[PDB]
Amino acid sequence: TGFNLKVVLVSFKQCLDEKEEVLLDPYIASWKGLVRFLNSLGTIFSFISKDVVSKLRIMERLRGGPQSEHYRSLQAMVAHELSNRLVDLERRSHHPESGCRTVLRLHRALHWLQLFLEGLRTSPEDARTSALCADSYNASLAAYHPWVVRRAVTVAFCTLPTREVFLEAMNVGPPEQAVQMLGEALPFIQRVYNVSQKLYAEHSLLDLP
Ligand SMILES: CCCCCCCCCCCCC/C=C/[C@@H](O)[C@H](COP(=O)(O)O)NC(C)=O
Repeated sequence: TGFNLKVVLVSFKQCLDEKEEVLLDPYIASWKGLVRFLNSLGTIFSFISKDVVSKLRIMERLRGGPQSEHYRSLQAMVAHELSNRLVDLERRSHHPESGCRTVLRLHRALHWLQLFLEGLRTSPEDARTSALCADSYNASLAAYHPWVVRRAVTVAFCTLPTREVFLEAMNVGPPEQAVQMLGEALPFIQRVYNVSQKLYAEHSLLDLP
């Protein structure tokens, strides 16, 4: 029953080393956990997250390929792809699937997840899970999606259960306990997101095609 979300959220701890580099292996591992979380929410969430599975595979290929060492961290990846002109900076052509542009999309998606869970964490007892999901989507990831894609994604929101059931489905006790867990574990995702955001901002990569 439900999903062991705490393990996945806490795994984001492993994504940052002492130098605050975002390590790609744990990043991919944590994201695979998030995909299993999404799968547990139902077929529509599996459907809309196919994009994320595809991008994780792209990153696994790069990390297993000849230049694997250069994808050890997002920092190493950026240095390697920029200096070797392996990133399409203006229009997608010769490197439509660079690690840089690919991780960018994973990162934007991560923001939705963290905003959704944080809204959930602080929600009143009467809040609807569907509204928390839509609101966090439209605040965040929707900005990068064409209106028609937003409509397709939105189909998913009404399939979510009540707040109580959704919280209990995290397998850590009643809603107030699940709330405690999110308070503990969310900071791990937020730190990874912030470090990643600043890295991309620093190199003017936030709008890669
Ligand atoms: C339960 C509430 C929170 C859910 C978190 C959802 C995370 C999964 C990601 C949702 C993906 C949306 C559909 C993909 C759209 C793509 O066109 C887009 C752009 O990638 P592309 O330029 O087409 O390769 N990718 C993203 C992640 O925005």
